[PDB]
Amino acid sequence: SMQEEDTFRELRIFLRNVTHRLAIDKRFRVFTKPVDPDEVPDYVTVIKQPMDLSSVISKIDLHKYLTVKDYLRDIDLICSNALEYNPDRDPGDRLIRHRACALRDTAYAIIKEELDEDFEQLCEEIQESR
Ligand SMILES: CC(=O)c1nc(NC(=O)[C@@H](C)N)sc1-c1cccc(N)c1
Repeated sequence: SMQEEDTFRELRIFLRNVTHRLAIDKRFRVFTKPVDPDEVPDYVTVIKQPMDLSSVISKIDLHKYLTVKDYLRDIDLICSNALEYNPDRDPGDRLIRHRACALRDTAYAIIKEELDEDFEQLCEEIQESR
């Protein structure tokens, strides 16, 4: 219905705003664009499902997220990919892992503070009805 399309449009506006706030944070610059195989050849051999904040924005605009949980699964994938690709004790690895955990914690904290729980529940119930 039109009432349901209005709900999903509000969800997309909310998700674009969260993603923008993550993408302008200097700590998260390494997560803003797809990893370039020219700059990192070994990446596609370790990471089977790449994800980044620019790809998240594209998926919002393709109506791929109908619930906040679907969105957080891709935020969680950005983080888990970084942890898997950077497992070593070296300072370069530890720095990326710290930033990845901060990206995940920041996204969850914004949603916990700013998303109405009844709004997320409505999105879930519309989705389960389709
Ligand atoms: C996001 C990620 O997993 C990632 N990990 C790196 N690890 C390392 O450089 C070594 C030291 N552990 S670099 C890097 C990355 C990816 C895209 C762009 C830029 N600037 C960095």
